[PDB]
Amino acid sequence: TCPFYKKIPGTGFTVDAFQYGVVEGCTAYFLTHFHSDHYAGLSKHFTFPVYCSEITGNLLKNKLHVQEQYIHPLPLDTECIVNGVKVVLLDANHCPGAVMILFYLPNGTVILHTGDFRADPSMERSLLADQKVHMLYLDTTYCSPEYTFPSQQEVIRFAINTAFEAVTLNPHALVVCGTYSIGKEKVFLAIADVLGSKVGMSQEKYKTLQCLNIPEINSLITTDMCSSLVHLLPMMQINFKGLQSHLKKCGGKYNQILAFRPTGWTHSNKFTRIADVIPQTKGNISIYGIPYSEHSSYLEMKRFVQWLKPQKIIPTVNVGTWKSRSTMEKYFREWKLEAGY
Ligand code: NI
Repeated sequence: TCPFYKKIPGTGFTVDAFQYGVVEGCTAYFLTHFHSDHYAGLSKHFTFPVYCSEITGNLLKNKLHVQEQYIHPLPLDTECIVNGVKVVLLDANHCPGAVMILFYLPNGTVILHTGDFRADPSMERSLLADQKVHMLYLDTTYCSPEYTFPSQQEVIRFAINTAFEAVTLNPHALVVCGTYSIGKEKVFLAIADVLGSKVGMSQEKYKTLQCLNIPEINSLITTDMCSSLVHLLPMMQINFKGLQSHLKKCGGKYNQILAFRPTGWTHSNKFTRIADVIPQTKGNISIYGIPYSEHSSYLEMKRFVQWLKPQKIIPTVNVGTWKSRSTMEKYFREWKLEAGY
């Protein structure tokens, strides 16, 4: 059964609700982004209307085989009528194709569903500037002050400089980057660009990247591993055993691996600066964990919410424990008392 925080009152609509079967009263199923916890349940046998971005639509059609007649892509930043209700999709600054959804209810209420997002000051100049929001359905993944991490630009600066130094010292080093979902493509794309290489990967991952509308993509990626000195591998293979095994396959072309594991936050964030990050090393293999986040930090979240001044907040992450729910409610009340709404 579909939980309450996935239903939009006063409409026939659900958000990210595909794992509950036929939801009673649902006339349109919205999908915020192509991450498996959110699409869980979709397939070629789905026969209800799915509303989403163009990019999410490409992924539904090619990767999950959902039939074309049930895929409804909408442009961003554009007022659209869906089953007699005005909606707008906004860029969520998460993975490719990820949106927030603004719903203008027939009774006058306005609702924002963030999906998964990384809040940014640039959102204060979207179509959100123009009117009041009564209800906010909020991505609370990192809603606690301990969750600090650097900007995505600082993280990429660290990775490019680390890779370029290593391969310039040793032209026979291979760089490897882990992946297990869409998102974080700038990590491997930026490193390959500095090195003058395409990114090599499996046929399955190439297919996924080809759905993403990235400019000039044919110039940046390839299935021919031998021509490439940046390889992508599944995240599970980013360990000493998996990487040893990979270097054997390369036919003595390389004699060293430098590997990157993009994570979210880890408790080494509570003490160390990005500058000061060090790898795990065994022999000719070094592995860097880098904190490249596609979710808001606590401070970015707090800034957004204090600017939006919603009348009510419904968290969509960390909702399963009483301690989590209580902690989140406390911070929402501090923020409201501090800013005066
Ligand atoms: Ni996500």
